[PDB]
Amino acid sequence: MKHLTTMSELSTEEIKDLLQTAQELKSGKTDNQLTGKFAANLFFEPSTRTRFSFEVAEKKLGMNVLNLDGTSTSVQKGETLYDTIRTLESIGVDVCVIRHSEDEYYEELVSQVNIPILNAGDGCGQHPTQSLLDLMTIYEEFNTFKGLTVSIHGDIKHSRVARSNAEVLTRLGARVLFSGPSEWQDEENTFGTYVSMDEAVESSDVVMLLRIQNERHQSAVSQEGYLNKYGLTVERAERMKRHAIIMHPAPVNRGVEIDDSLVESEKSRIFKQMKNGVFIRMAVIQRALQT
Amino acid sequence: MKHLTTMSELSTEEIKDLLQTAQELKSGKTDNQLTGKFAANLFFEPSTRTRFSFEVAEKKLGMNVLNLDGTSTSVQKGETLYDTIRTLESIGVDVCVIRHSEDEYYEELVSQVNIPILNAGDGCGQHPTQSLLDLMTIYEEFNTFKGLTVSIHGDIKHSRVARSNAEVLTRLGARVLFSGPSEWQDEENTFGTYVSMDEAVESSDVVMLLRIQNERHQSAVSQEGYLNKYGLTVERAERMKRHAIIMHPAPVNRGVEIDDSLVESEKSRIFKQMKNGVFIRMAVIQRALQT
Amino acid sequence: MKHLTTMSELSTEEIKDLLQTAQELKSGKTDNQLTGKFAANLFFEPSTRTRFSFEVAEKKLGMNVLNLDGTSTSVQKGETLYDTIRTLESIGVDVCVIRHSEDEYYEELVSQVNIPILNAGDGCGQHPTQSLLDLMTIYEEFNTFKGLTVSIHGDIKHSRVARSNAEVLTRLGARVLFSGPSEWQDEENTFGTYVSMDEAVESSDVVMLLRIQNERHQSAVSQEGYLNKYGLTVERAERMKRHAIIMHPAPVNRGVEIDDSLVESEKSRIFKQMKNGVFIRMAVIQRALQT
Repeated sequence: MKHLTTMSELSTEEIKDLLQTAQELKSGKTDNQLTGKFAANLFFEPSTRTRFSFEVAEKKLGMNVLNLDGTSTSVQKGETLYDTIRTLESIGVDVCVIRHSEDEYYEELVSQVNIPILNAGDGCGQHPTQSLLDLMTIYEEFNTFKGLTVSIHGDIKHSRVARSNAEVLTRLGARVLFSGPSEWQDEENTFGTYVSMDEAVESSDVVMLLRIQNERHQSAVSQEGYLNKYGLTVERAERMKRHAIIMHPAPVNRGVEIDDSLVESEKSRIFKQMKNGVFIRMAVIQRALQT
Repeated sequence: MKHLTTMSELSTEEIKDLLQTAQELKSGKTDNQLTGKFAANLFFEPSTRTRFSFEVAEKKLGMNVLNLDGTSTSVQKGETLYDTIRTLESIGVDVCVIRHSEDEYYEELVSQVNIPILNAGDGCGQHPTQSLLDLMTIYEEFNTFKGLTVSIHGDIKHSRVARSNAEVLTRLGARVLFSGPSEWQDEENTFGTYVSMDEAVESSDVVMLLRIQNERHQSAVSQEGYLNKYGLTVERAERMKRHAIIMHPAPVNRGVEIDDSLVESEKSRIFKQMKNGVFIRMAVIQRALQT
Repeated sequence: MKHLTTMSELSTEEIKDLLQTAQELKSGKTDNQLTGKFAANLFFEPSTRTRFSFEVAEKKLGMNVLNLDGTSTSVQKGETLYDTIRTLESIGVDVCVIRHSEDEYYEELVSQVNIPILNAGDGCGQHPTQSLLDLMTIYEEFNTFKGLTVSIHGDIKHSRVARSNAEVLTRLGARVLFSGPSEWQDEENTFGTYVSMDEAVESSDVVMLLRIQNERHQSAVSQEGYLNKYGLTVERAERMKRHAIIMHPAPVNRGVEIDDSLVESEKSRIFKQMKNGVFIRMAVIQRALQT
C-alpha cells in the first residue's frame, strides 16, 4: 500500500516511474488486476473536474466507484476523518481519493489507516496528481527536465500547487521563474526567480498560468485590466520561443490570465494536460494498490 | 457522430429509424458495441426522472457513466460550456447528455465540439427525446401516424415540446388539435387547430395532456377550477373514442390537468411512455456513437 | 417480491435465514443471479454511511445502481412517492432502497407498488438493516440469542432503533437492560429493565452504546461529564466479563458515550458491525428479488 500525499514525499525515481507507467497506459496498456475493487471519492470540498478525472481512471481500471460530493452526514455529526476511513475499509473500500479543507489532514491519517489515501487536494493546497500530470506533459514535450526554464504566473502565494511545482521542477533540474502582482508573491522563496511576465515569455520553455480567482482582502486586483497588466496577451505569446508551450491547470478564466484566442493556439498544451490527468491518476492508483 | 438537438433537425426517415431501433431494443435486442464507453450526464438544471431514464439507457448499453447534478464547480469558477465539453473529450468521455438553462446552448456547441451532444433540455424548452418517446408510444398504439387526430392540451404557447410535437406530427401525416385557455395559445399557425377540450375528446385518437405548472397559474382558484373548466375530467374521458389513448409527459398534477382516477385507467399510456423513454434514449445514444 | 419495512414484520425464522444468508455471503458465496439488475437508492433524507453500505452490497451483487441524493425534482414538483416508485418500475428498476422523512411512508406504498421497497429509515426511525446487522454481530459472537443479557445505553426514549432492538432481542429469547439519564428512559417499556451502567457492564454479554447527540431540549444533559457519569469509561469497560462485547451503530462521539481508547479495543465489535452491514444488505436484496 502506497499513499500519495505530496510531491516532496516522492523520490525523483518514483516520479519518473509514475510518468512512465502513465505513458504506457496512455498507449493502451491494460490489465484486469483491479477489476471489481472499490474506490471511494471523498470530495468534502467539491471539484467536479478533479473528481471526473479520478472517476474515469478508476472506471478504466475496472473498479467500482462510490462517490461523495460535499458534506457527509457522518462528519456533520462530528465523525473523525480516521473513523470515516476505517468505516470505508470495513465496508470493503480498497482506496480513497480525498479532497478536504483541513490543513495537512493526511499527515496523522497516513500512519493510522490500512488502505491507501490519494490526496486530491488539502487545506494547505498540495495537489500531487496535478503536479504529476504537469510533469508528464512537460516531459512528453522535451524528453527531459534538465536545463528547462519554467515560469509560473499569478497568485503564487496562495497556490501551494505553484510552489510545490517550483520545488519539484528544481529537484528535477529545471530553472523556475515567477511573475504576477508583487503582493501575491512569496517574498522568501528558495525555488524560483521573480520576474516580469514580459521578460518570462521570452526566456521560458514552459509558460504555466494559474487561475486568477476572486477573494481575500480588499485588493481585488481588478480582473478587468489583469490580462493587459499581468497576463498572457497575444502580443506576449507571440514573443515566446518557437518550441515553448503554454500550460494551465484549468478551469481557464478566458480574458483574464490568458487571451481567449490562445487557449487552443498551437503552443497550448492545456487540453493535453487533461488527457494526461486520467493516465497519471490510473498510474497513481495502480501504485497505491500494487502487491 | 450525430448530435440530437431538436426534432426539426431530424428527417421523418431518421425519426422512423429511431422508433424502430427503440422497439427492437425493447424486444430484447442487445449488443456489446458500446460496452466500456463513457457517457456524461450534465444536468446543470436538475431533472431526476430524465437523468434516471438516460442513466438506465447508458447502463443497459454497458457504458460507464459520470454524473453531474446541478452546480458544477468549474462553471462556478466561470468555465464556458464549450470548455466543459472539451474537458470531457480530453478525459475520454464519448457522449454528453446536457440539460442547461441557456437558450439554444447547443447551437454554438455543435459546430465547435468533437463528441455527440444529446440535448436533454435547453433554455427554450426543446426536449427531443421526450418527443421521440411520445411518437414511439403513439406508433405502438396505432402503427401509423397517417390520418390520426392528436390533440394537445394546456399551456401551448409556453411549451416548446407541445409545439415541436404539433409540427412533427403534422410532418408525419397526423391532424393536430389544441385546447386550453385562449391566453395560453399562440395561434400564429402552431400547426394545429384550436378547439374546446369537450370537442377534442370525441374526435381524437390521442389525447396529450401537458403539466399545468403552478407558475403559469394566476391563482390558487385558477388551478382549483382548471380540471372542470379545461382538463380531462372523468365525464370527458368517458366520451373518448374506443381505441383512443391518454398521454402526459409527467410528473402529473393530479386533480388539475387530469382527474386523479384516470392516470392508470384503461386508456392511459402515461407509464408506458416512461418505459419507452429508456429504449428511445438507447436508440439515440447508439445513433450518436455509430461508425 | 418481499419488502423490508420493520423488524416486527419479520418472523424470527425470517430473521435467522437472513443472518444465515449474510454469513454465507460474508464467507464468499456468490452468484450471477442479480448481475445487470437495477437498484435505486432514494435517499430523500441523506445518510452517507447507510447509502455507501447499500451501494457496496448492490455492486457486489453485480447490480447497476441509480443514486438519488436529497430532494427529487419531481417530488418537489409535487409528485407522490407512489408515482416516483411507479416511474422507477417503468424505467426498469428492480428494487428501491428508500430513506424518507415521512412517518411510515412505506405502509401505503407496500400495498400499492409492484417492486420491493427496502426501508433505510422512515420518519419514525425504523431502520431494520441496522437491527439486522446488530443481531448478526451478536449471533456471530455467541451462536445464540437465548439467555443472552443485552444492555442498551443512552437516550432510549428518543431512539427508535434502541426500542426496536429491545423488542426483537426479547422475541429472540434474550434479556434486555437499559441505562442512562432517567429523564431519557421510556418508563413505559415492556422489554427492558432499567439499571445503572456500573451494574450493566458486569452482567451483560453485550453492551450496546447509542450516540449521545447534542439536543438541548429537556435533553440538555451536559455532554461534558457525560462519560464519567453515565458512559463507558475505561474503568467500567475493565469490569466487563471476559467474553462480553461493545457495540455502537456509529458515528461515535468519542469521549462522550465511550472513552476514546475503547473504540478499537479487544472487546469492541464496532467496526465488525460495519463489515456485517454490507452482507446483511446483500442478504436483504436477495430476499427482495428471489424467485
